[PDB]
Amino acid sequence: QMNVIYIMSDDHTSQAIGAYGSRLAVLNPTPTIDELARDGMLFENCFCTNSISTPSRACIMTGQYSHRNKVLTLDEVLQPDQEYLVDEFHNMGYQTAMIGKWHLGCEPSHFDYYSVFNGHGGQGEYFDPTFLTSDVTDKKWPNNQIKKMGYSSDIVTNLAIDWLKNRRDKSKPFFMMHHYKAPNDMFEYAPRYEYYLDDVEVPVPLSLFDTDKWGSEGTRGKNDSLRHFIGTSVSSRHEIRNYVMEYKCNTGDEMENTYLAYQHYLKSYLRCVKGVDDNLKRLFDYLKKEGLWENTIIVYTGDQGMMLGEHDLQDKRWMYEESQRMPFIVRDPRCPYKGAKSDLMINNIDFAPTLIEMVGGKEPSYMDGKSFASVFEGKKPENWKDAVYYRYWMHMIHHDVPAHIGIRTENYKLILFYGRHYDDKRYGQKSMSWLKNSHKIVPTLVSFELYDVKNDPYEMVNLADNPKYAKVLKDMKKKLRELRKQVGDTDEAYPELKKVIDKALR
Ligand SMILES: O=S(=O)(O)OC[C@@H]1O[C@@H](O[C@H]2[C@@H](O)[C@@H](CO)O[C@@H](O[C@H]3[C@@H](O)[C@H](O)[C@H](O[C@@H]4[C@@H](O)[C@H](O)O[C@H](CO)[C@@H]4O)O[C@H]3COS(=O)(=O)O)[C@@H]2O)[C@@H](O)[C@H](O)[C@@H]1O
Ligand code: NA
Repeated sequence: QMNVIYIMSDDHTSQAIGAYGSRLAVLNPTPTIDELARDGMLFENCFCTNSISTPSRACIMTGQYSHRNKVLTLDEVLQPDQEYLVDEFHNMGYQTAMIGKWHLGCEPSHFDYYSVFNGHGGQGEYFDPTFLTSDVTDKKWPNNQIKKMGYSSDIVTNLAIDWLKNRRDKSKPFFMMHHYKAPNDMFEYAPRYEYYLDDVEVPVPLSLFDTDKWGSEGTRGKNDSLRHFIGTSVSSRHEIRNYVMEYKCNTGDEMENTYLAYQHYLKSYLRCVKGVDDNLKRLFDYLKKEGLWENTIIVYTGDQGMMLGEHDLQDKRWMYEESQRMPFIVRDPRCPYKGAKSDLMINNIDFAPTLIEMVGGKEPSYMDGKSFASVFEGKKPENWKDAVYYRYWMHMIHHDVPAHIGIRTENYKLILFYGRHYDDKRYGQKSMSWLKNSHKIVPTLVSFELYDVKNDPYEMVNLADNPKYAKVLKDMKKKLRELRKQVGDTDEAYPELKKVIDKALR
């Protein structure tokens, strides 16, 4: 029976992995992960269904869409009763371990062992983190706390290794979720990486300085009336929260300021990536010397992508390619296609069924996702989807990103910005509640964006208003509407949203 280690890093986006060949690949940002890929399978078209941490982690644990599992935003929590992935591995006879960032709000009580970040509401701290652990038994969760000194990524690795070495019943297979809190948003990298990339310019995306054909009234207002209101930015564009502000650039030329903020942003981020890649080398070295390399399935992914200055955007939440796509790599020592790529359209909701089937189980029938385990034996799964659904619910909060739904096929992406919050109490409250002068949560404009992702992979050119694409628009609207129905995301419980979205979809 196969062991499993599911490795997931916070906000580690596909641009920031060498094997995915972005403009950043020339920097060799992840040699260890690229090596994993060279001896594994790399998935080109893996998409988050809702790109923030807690909802994506709920989708992963439950195999269900946000609207089914009900963890819509960062404001909602999982129930322990919903820890279905770990329940399914328990039921197959595995010992189970949860290591690192949990961020699901409830106790990981369905695990045999856990040791998870508790500080700053589940995000944990980059230095001297505290953890909650099933080993502290004289206190009840969430007060069963320990503290460790030093850099968080190194400690996370140490927790996994210590469990493997001293705690696991070596007579049983194990299933472990190993979640790094880096690189995250903070980007508080370890001091040993201080001069990593000091002498190199990070490739800059053209879209950081040119957004001429991108977006729509839903993301910019009419004639850019909302250009300083929607979408936190790298440049000074966003009037409340941007990296020119945060990094205090003041050269006298705003374009220069944007450039320097991009450079600091990216260098800090990539130093955090480098910490994770180095720690992965430690982990894999241990697994190999312990005799576990050839009987352990290894997954490496990130909970969602992240905008690294593309279109002068930051963070995630958007359904734009860099935020929607998750890097996803699987090394199954049994799989013979080593260093292979798969273009299958998959979602984070498909992770649990696939893993379960990979070890001999059956894809759970109460899950929304399905198992593509057959790809590792060289067969496309039966009747598999050729398009993915996306919905971001958390209207405006934190980063002034409007709520939207969307469909992405192999050729086109259609986004519908509906600009509403599902809890109308929120209207009028601050989007960024720690800021005296925050914008307020208000309804934004309704609009469509259409991208040819085959010919315009960087989503530079919104096509929705080009008469040459009217039929395409029509077809994609039909598909969006039908997909929304197939997945049961029809908004009966939120009639305001239902009215707006149904009207927009003709
Ligand atoms: O998807 S992720 O990868 O997890 O990234 C999401 C994240 O979202 C925003 O940051 C918020 C995020 O970390 C969230 C937890 O999921 O926590 C929010 O901060 C809250 C608390 O954790 C903080 O401690 C702080 O509140 C305390 C406050 O409770 C106390 O009264 O006083 C304290 C004094 O130090 C402090 O004010 O702030 C709250 C804010 O909560 S709220 O925004 O929901 O109303 C994080 O802000 C993004 O900003 C981030 O970039 C990232 O996208
Ligand atoms: Na994240």
